[PDB]
Amino acid sequence: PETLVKVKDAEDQLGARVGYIELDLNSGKILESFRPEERFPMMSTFKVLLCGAVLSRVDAGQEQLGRRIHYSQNDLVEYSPVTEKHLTDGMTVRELCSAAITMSDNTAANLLLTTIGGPKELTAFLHNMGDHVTRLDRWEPELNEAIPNDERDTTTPAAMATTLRKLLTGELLTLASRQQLIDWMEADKVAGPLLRSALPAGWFIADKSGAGERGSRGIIAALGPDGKPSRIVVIYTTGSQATMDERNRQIAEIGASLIKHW
Ligand SMILES: *C(=O)N1C[C@H](NOS(=O)(=O)O)CC[C@H]1C(N)=O
Repeated sequence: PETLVKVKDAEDQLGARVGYIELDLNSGKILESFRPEERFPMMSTFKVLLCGAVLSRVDAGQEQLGRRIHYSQNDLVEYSPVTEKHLTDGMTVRELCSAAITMSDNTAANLLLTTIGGPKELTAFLHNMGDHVTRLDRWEPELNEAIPNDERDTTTPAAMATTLRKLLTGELLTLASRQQLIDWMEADKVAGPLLRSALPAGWFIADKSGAGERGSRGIIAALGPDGKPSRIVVIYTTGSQATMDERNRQIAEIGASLIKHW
Protein backbone atom coordinates (compact mmCIF):
# COMPACT_ATOMS: atom_id res chain seq x y z
CA PRO A 1 0.00 0.00 0.00
CA GLU A 2 3.13 2.22 0.51
CA THR A 3 3.38 3.52 -3.14
CA LEU A 4 -0.35 4.42 -3.49
CA VAL A 5 -0.05 6.22 -0.06
CA LYS A 6 2.93 8.27 -1.50
CA VAL A 7 0.77 9.30 -4.52
CA LYS A 8 -2.13 10.38 -2.21
CA ASP A 9 0.39 12.24 0.06
CA ALA A 10 1.88 13.90 -3.13
CA GLU A 11 -1.69 15.10 -4.06
CA ASP A 12 -2.02 16.49 -0.47
CA GLN A 13 1.40 18.23 -0.60
CA LEU A 14 1.20 19.47 -4.25
CA GLY A 15 -2.47 20.59 -3.81
CA ALA A 16 -3.25 18.94 -7.20
CA ARG A 17 -4.34 15.72 -8.97
CA VAL A 18 -1.68 12.99 -9.51
CA GLY A 19 -2.22 10.17 -12.08
CA TYR A 20 -0.30 6.90 -11.66
CA ILE A 21 0.09 3.49 -13.45
CA GLU A 22 2.48 0.60 -12.71
CA LEU A 23 2.03 -1.81 -15.70
CA ASP A 24 3.41 -5.36 -16.09
CA LEU A 25 5.43 -5.11 -19.38
CA ASN A 26 4.97 -8.91 -20.02
CA SER A 27 1.14 -9.31 -19.49
CA GLY A 28 0.30 -5.61 -20.15
CA LYS A 29 -2.00 -5.71 -17.06
CA ILE A 30 -2.22 -2.72 -14.63
CA LEU A 31 -0.56 -3.73 -11.28
CA GLU A 32 -1.40 -0.42 -9.42
CA SER A 33 -3.22 2.76 -10.57
CA PHE A 34 -4.50 6.16 -9.33
CA ARG A 35 -6.92 8.27 -11.44
CA PRO A 36 -6.19 5.91 -14.38
CA GLU A 37 -9.15 7.24 -16.50
CA GLU A 38 -8.48 10.97 -15.75
CA ARG A 39 -7.00 13.29 -18.41
CA PHE A 40 -3.59 15.04 -17.96
CA PRO A 41 -1.54 17.15 -20.42
CA MET A 42 1.12 14.92 -22.12
CA MET A 43 3.59 17.84 -22.43
CA SER A 44 7.01 16.58 -23.77
CA THR A 45 5.95 12.91 -23.04
CA PHE A 46 4.10 13.07 -26.43
CA LYS A 47 7.52 13.07 -28.27
CA VAL A 48 7.82 9.25 -27.65
CA LEU A 49 4.40 8.76 -29.39
CA LEU A 50 5.58 11.13 -32.22
CA CYS A 51 8.79 9.09 -32.78
CA GLY A 52 6.61 5.91 -32.63
CA ALA A 53 4.55 7.43 -35.52
CA VAL A 54 7.80 8.34 -37.40
CA LEU A 55 9.22 4.78 -36.93
CA SER A 56 5.90 3.21 -38.16
CA ARG A 57 6.36 5.33 -41.35
CA VAL A 58 10.07 4.26 -41.56
CA ASP A 59 8.99 0.54 -41.31
CA ALA A 60 6.40 1.14 -44.16
CA GLY A 61 9.13 3.04 -46.16
CA GLN A 62 7.22 6.41 -46.20
CA GLU A 63 10.14 7.80 -44.10
CA GLN A 64 13.91 7.06 -43.89
CA LEU A 65 15.85 7.70 -40.63
CA GLY A 66 18.81 8.82 -42.84
CA ARG A 67 16.68 11.50 -44.66
CA ARG A 68 18.09 15.02 -44.00
CA ILE A 69 15.76 17.96 -43.10
CA HIS A 70 17.05 21.55 -43.62
CA TYR A 71 15.22 24.31 -41.65
CA SER A 72 15.61 28.08 -40.93
CA GLN A 73 16.47 30.07 -37.74
CA ASN A 74 12.82 31.29 -38.12
CA ASP A 75 11.56 27.67 -37.54
CA LEU A 76 13.23 27.81 -34.02
CA VAL A 77 10.73 27.86 -31.07
CA GLU A 78 11.53 28.06 -27.30
CA TYR A 79 13.82 25.24 -26.00
CA SER A 80 15.73 24.11 -29.15
CA PRO A 81 19.20 23.27 -27.75
CA VAL A 82 20.14 20.74 -30.55
CA THR A 83 18.29 22.15 -33.62
CA GLU A 84 19.65 25.73 -33.10
CA LYS A 85 23.19 24.19 -33.62
CA HIS A 86 22.44 22.61 -37.12
CA LEU A 87 21.13 25.60 -39.19
CA THR A 88 23.76 25.17 -42.02
CA ASP A 89 23.99 21.30 -42.09
CA GLY A 90 20.36 20.41 -41.09
CA MET A 91 19.55 17.10 -39.28
CA THR A 92 18.44 13.55 -40.23
CA VAL A 93 15.03 12.23 -39.03
CA ARG A 94 17.08 9.94 -36.67
CA GLU A 95 18.93 13.03 -35.28
CA LEU A 96 15.56 14.87 -34.87
CA CYS A 97 14.02 11.95 -32.90
CA SER A 98 17.27 11.81 -30.81
CA ALA A 99 16.84 15.59 -30.10
CA ALA A 100 13.07 15.23 -29.36
CA ILE A 101 13.42 12.39 -26.77
CA THR A 102 16.96 12.68 -25.24
CA MET A 103 16.98 16.54 -25.03
CA SER A 104 13.20 17.26 -25.34
CA ASP A 105 14.08 19.65 -28.26
CA ASN A 106 10.82 21.55 -29.14
CA THR A 107 11.84 22.53 -32.76
CA ALA A 108 12.80 18.85 -33.41
CA ALA A 109 9.25 17.87 -32.23
CA ASN A 110 7.58 20.37 -34.66
CA LEU A 111 9.82 19.31 -37.63
CA LEU A 112 8.80 15.63 -36.97
CA LEU A 113 5.04 16.54 -36.68
CA THR A 114 5.41 18.20 -40.14
CA THR A 115 6.91 14.87 -41.48
CA ILE A 116 3.71 12.87 -40.42
CA GLY A 117 1.10 15.59 -41.35
CA GLY A 118 0.79 17.27 -37.90
CA PRO A 119 -1.12 16.64 -34.61
CA LYS A 120 -4.30 15.27 -36.36
CA GLU A 121 -2.15 12.52 -38.00
CA LEU A 122 -0.43 11.59 -34.68
CA THR A 123 -3.97 11.19 -33.21
CA ALA A 124 -4.94 9.06 -36.30
CA PHE A 125 -1.77 6.91 -35.66
CA LEU A 126 -2.75 6.32 -31.95
CA HIS A 127 -6.43 5.67 -32.96
CA ASN A 128 -5.31 2.99 -35.51
CA MET A 129 -3.03 1.17 -32.93
CA GLY A 130 -6.09 0.97 -30.56
CA ASP A 131 -5.61 4.15 -28.39
CA HIS A 132 -8.94 6.07 -28.90
CA VAL A 133 -8.26 8.17 -25.71
CA THR A 134 -4.91 10.02 -26.29
CA ARG A 135 -5.17 13.10 -28.57
CA LEU A 136 -2.72 15.70 -29.91
CA ASP A 137 -4.26 18.96 -31.23
CA ARG A 138 -1.50 21.62 -31.05
CA TRP A 139 2.22 22.18 -31.86
CA GLU A 140 5.17 23.17 -29.62
CA PRO A 141 4.94 25.11 -27.42
CA GLU A 142 1.12 25.72 -27.33
CA LEU A 143 0.26 22.04 -26.53
CA ASN A 144 1.70 22.71 -22.96
CA GLU A 145 -1.01 25.33 -22.04
CA ALA A 146 -2.69 22.84 -19.59
CA ILE A 147 -5.97 24.90 -19.46
CA PRO A 148 -8.02 23.25 -16.65
CA ASN A 149 -10.55 20.64 -18.02
CA ASP A 150 -9.30 21.19 -21.63
CA GLU A 151 -9.05 17.74 -23.35
CA ARG A 152 -6.64 19.11 -26.07
CA ASP A 153 -3.14 17.47 -26.05
CA THR A 154 -4.12 15.06 -23.19
CA THR A 155 -3.76 11.34 -22.35
CA THR A 156 -4.89 9.23 -19.36
CA PRO A 157 -2.31 7.33 -17.23
CA ALA A 158 -3.95 4.02 -18.42
CA ALA A 159 -3.99 4.93 -22.17
CA MET A 160 -0.38 6.26 -22.08
CA ALA A 161 0.90 3.14 -20.17
CA THR A 162 -0.83 0.66 -22.61
CA THR A 163 0.22 2.72 -25.70
CA LEU A 164 3.88 2.85 -24.46
CA ARG A 165 3.82 -0.96 -23.88
CA LYS A 166 2.46 -1.51 -27.48
CA LEU A 167 5.19 0.80 -29.00
CA LEU A 168 8.08 -0.81 -27.01
CA THR A 169 6.94 -4.50 -27.09
CA GLY A 170 3.74 -4.86 -29.25
CA GLU A 171 3.29 -6.25 -32.80
CA LEU A 172 3.08 -2.69 -34.34
CA LEU A 173 6.80 -1.74 -34.92
CA THR A 174 9.67 -3.87 -36.33
CA LEU A 175 12.21 -5.21 -33.76
CA ALA A 176 14.72 -2.59 -35.15
CA SER A 177 12.19 0.26 -34.56
CA ARG A 178 11.26 -0.99 -31.01
CA GLN A 179 15.02 -1.19 -30.17
CA GLN A 180 15.67 2.35 -31.59
CA LEU A 181 12.71 3.87 -29.62
CA ILE A 182 13.68 2.28 -26.25
CA ASP A 183 17.39 3.23 -26.99
CA TRP A 184 16.43 6.93 -27.42
CA MET A 185 14.49 6.84 -24.07
CA GLU A 186 17.42 5.01 -22.32
CA ALA A 187 19.68 7.93 -23.52
CA ASP A 188 17.35 10.61 -21.92
CA LYS A 189 19.54 13.48 -20.54
CA VAL A 190 16.79 15.83 -19.13
CA ALA A 191 15.08 13.51 -16.52
CA GLY A 192 17.98 13.34 -13.95
CA PRO A 193 16.03 14.39 -10.78
CA LEU A 194 12.92 12.17 -11.43
CA LEU A 195 12.74 8.31 -11.52
CA ARG A 196 16.52 8.10 -12.32
CA SER A 197 17.21 9.75 -8.88
CA ALA A 198 15.74 6.63 -7.08
CA LEU A 199 17.24 3.98 -9.47
CA PRO A 200 19.73 1.53 -7.84
CA ALA A 201 22.97 0.56 -9.72
CA GLY A 202 22.43 -2.32 -12.25
CA TRP A 203 18.80 -1.24 -13.02
CA PHE A 204 17.66 -0.39 -16.58
CA ILE A 205 15.61 2.78 -17.28
CA ALA A 206 14.19 4.26 -20.52
CA ASP A 207 12.05 7.35 -19.89
CA LYS A 208 10.63 10.63 -21.19
CA SER A 209 9.75 13.62 -18.95
CA GLY A 210 7.45 16.62 -19.47
CA ALA A 211 6.58 19.97 -17.88
CA GLY A 212 3.91 22.55 -18.82
CA GLU A 213 1.89 25.51 -17.50
CA ARG A 214 -0.13 25.42 -14.22
CA GLY A 215 2.36 23.05 -12.46
CA SER A 216 2.12 20.31 -15.16
CA ARG A 217 4.85 17.63 -14.78
CA GLY A 218 5.08 13.98 -15.81
CA ILE A 219 7.20 10.99 -16.75
CA ILE A 220 6.71 7.74 -18.73
CA ALA A 221 9.26 4.94 -18.21
CA ALA A 222 10.12 1.30 -18.85
CA LEU A 223 12.37 0.11 -15.95
CA GLY A 224 13.46 -3.03 -14.07
CA PRO A 225 16.33 -4.73 -12.18
CA ASP A 226 19.21 -6.76 -13.78
CA GLY A 227 19.51 -4.34 -16.77
CA LYS A 228 16.14 -5.32 -18.37
CA PRO A 229 12.80 -3.42 -18.32
CA SER A 230 9.91 -5.43 -16.77
CA ARG A 231 7.42 -2.65 -15.83
CA ILE A 232 6.02 0.59 -17.29
CA VAL A 233 5.45 3.55 -14.90
CA VAL A 234 3.37 6.63 -15.84
CA ILE A 235 3.16 9.66 -13.45
CA TYR A 236 1.31 12.90 -14.33
CA THR A 237 0.29 15.91 -12.21
CA THR A 238 -1.43 19.18 -13.23
CA GLY A 239 -2.79 22.19 -11.27
CA SER A 240 -0.02 22.58 -8.60
CA GLN A 241 1.46 26.02 -7.61
CA ALA A 242 4.56 24.01 -6.41
CA THR A 243 8.12 24.74 -7.66
CA MET A 244 9.70 22.58 -10.42
CA ASP A 245 12.02 21.28 -7.62
CA GLU A 246 9.15 20.08 -5.30
CA ARG A 247 7.35 18.50 -8.32
CA ASN A 248 10.61 16.68 -9.26
CA ARG A 249 11.09 15.47 -5.61
CA GLN A 250 7.43 14.20 -5.43
CA ILE A 251 7.92 12.07 -8.63
CA ALA A 252 11.32 10.84 -7.27
CA GLU A 253 9.62 9.74 -3.96
CA ILE A 254 6.85 7.81 -5.86
CA GLY A 255 9.78 6.21 -7.82
CA ALA A 256 11.70 5.36 -4.58
CA SER A 257 8.51 3.61 -3.22
CA LEU A 258 7.68 1.46 -6.34
CA ILE A 259 11.40 0.37 -6.49
CA LYS A 260 11.46 -0.29 -2.68
CA HIS A 261 8.27 -2.49 -3.01
CA TRP A 262 9.18 -4.08 -6.43
C1 LIG B 1 8.39 19.15 -22.39
O1 LIG B 1 7.40 19.02 -21.74
N1 LIG B 1 9.01 20.44 -22.50
C2 LIG B 1 10.28 20.67 -23.30
C3 LIG B 1 11.39 21.21 -22.42
N2 LIG B 1 11.93 20.15 -21.52
O2 LIG B 1 11.12 19.97 -20.37
S1 LIG B 1 11.08 18.34 -20.10
O3 LIG B 1 12.46 17.77 -20.08
O4 LIG B 1 10.28 18.02 -18.89
O5 LIG B 1 10.51 17.73 -21.34
C4 LIG B 1 10.97 22.39 -21.61
C5 LIG B 1 9.61 22.40 -21.04
C6 LIG B 1 8.51 21.66 -21.81
C7 LIG B 1 7.74 22.57 -22.79
N3 LIG B 1 6.96 23.68 -22.24
O6 LIG B 1 7.69 22.38 -23.97
